[PDB]
Amino acid sequence: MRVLFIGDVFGQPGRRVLQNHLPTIRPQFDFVIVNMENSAGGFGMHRDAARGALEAGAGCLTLGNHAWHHKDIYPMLSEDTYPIVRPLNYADPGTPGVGWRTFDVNGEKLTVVNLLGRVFMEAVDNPFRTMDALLERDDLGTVFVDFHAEATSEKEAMGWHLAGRVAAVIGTHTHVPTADTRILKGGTAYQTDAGFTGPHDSIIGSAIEGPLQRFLTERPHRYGVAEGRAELNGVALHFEGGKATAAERYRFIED
Amino acid sequence: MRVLFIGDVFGQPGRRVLQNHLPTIRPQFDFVIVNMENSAGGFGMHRDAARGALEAGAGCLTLGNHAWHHKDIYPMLSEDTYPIVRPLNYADPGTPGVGWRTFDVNGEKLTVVNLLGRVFMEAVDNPFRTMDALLERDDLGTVFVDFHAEATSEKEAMGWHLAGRVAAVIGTHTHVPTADTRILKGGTAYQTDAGFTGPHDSIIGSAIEGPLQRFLTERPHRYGVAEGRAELNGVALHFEGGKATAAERYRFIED
Repeated sequence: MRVLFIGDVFGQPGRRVLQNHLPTIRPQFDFVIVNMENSAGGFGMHRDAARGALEAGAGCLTLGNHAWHHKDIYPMLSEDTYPIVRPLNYADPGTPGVGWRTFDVNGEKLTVVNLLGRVFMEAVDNPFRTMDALLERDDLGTVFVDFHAEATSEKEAMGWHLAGRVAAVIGTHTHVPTADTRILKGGTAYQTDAGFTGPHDSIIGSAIEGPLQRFLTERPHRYGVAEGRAELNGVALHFEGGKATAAERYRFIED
Repeated sequence: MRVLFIGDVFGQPGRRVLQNHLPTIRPQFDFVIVNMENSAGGFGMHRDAARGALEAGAGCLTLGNHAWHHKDIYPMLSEDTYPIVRPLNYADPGTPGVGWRTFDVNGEKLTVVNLLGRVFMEAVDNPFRTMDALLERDDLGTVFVDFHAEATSEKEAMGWHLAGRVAAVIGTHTHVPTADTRILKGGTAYQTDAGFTGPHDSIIGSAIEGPLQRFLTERPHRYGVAEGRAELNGVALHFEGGKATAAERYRFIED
């Protein structure tokens, strides 16, 4: 019924706000989905990351681009206990973990699936056709899709391609929340990017000095996660009978 | 002191909302900057498009990526009468038009500059250093930068790179407005993407079927400008002493 989707947790600052704030608004929701693809120092997710998240009220953990950058993801996916969803369109049959999980919110079924875009990114399986295939299952219920992609064109198409057959399509990866939050004809909440959960004053999550120096000198520079004030971006959703009846952004910036 | 920036005008739907709606809000501003890179059927700017926009109340026409897709842009730039500003970082010394224009607003000078990003785009001159060079002049007054780019990393960086020495840095080209509207320390308004002015129900401005079929079949499809309701996005700003003291998004969706 009432679910909150939280964007890309980026390193400690991201983990910090997430673990301090989420619990302050967790009661107002029935389920909470969190994208943790940058949890571990900006790349991948580590064991502490996942623990901290779940302890905070996170019901589902989605990944994406950097799903495999930290060595902890394999044992976690292997010992299948944490509610983790990684990109579904990874075609290799032997890919660890699963591309979708269905949960029991309140006697109702909620399926959270994770998808990867391809434009301006590495090539994986066709996300559009992958979805047509997952949608031919029966046990799904209210379906939530986290489309991790760069290109706005590719994100908007997934929204129209899925409108009417999914409850929501929220994009992630670019780190800046978009103001196009809407409900597409058919009852499908849509927003090109939820925005991320990390350092408020930064360059896509990195310390400002590094990237600025790369852009200027065109030579490599070492860079780490930005320090200081952190922000948390997400989307508050309201579903009924497998569709979205209300969708609005949620944003908190720590003092 | 009061200026409005309107995002990428896209085709007839875009020109329709621009021309019908601008004149009713125009009174609230001293100057209005409009990006017309997609005026001509989604690609470039033709003479009518430019005439309509100016008649509507626009004082400056910025372009970008597709600044040259319509032949009309060469004679228009050659006769140097319409207030047009094309990307500054085109290194060829013979490239038509200019990379900036300073206008007399209310006893003060307002300089509008158009810049092109390079990530996930065609290589042109370095925008960061191209700005360092422009910024060495002393007759610019209040400077406004329209950074036409794809990558959120390159946009956030240009914002940190110009904070404190430009009144505003508003990005364009991605068509979806961002919700990060902020005034960076040093008095610099910033927004990763103004959003565009064109068809509300589409894929980046194109009709939904064409691009969708491309995405699904991976085979080329003929696609054109979408029809139906048009949306108009912009940023209303308040400049004072070369600095931004107020910035808020402007959005309108026709019924």
